[PDB]
Amino acid sequence: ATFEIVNRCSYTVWAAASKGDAALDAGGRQLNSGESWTINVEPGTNGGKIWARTDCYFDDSGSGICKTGDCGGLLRCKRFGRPPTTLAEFSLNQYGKDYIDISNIKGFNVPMDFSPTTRGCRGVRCAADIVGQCPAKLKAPGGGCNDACTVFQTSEYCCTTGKCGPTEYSRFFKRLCPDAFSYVLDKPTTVTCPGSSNYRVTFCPT
Repeated sequence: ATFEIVNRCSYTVWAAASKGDAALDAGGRQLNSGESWTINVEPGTNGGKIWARTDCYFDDSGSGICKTGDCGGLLRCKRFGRPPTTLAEFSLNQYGKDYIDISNIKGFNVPMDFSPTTRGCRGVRCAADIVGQCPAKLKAPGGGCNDACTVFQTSEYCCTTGKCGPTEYSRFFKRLCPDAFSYVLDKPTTVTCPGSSNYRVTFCPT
């Protein structure tokens, strides 16, 4: 499948794409304001994620640090990024269907639209100013709004027992972005698309 990743933000972001144990395509790239990056994702990929990283510094070897979404200090991510990270999530060619969603389960750093470029399904978006409205205890110094599991590490926020309910903190994310996952057992906002669709991820869509 083809993913076009577009940075419509006024600031530079460093895009990342991984399935947890391996990079997707090159795994990461700098995107200046307005730049687009097209990647190819193998059919059948399960558990892929795309996210943005902010305020990164890398040397010529591709090693460095980012203030949000850092993936072990690499430009080309092999692993998932450190919260807070707005997440575009996808599983492709799962019994004939693609499944896509946006998640705030690992916090929020950059607004995002995740839409198909082929026919047969709708897109999803979380573009509210979650960082500006972020509750005081969830504000990340480096930027962004952490999820409550990352901050407090309780069984209820992290849903460790498989049983958990919504919380004051999850409800904040859900109020501003109803179409993104706000906690592990949230009512699914997953979108079902035809198998082998193509997609565009836009940062700062508005």
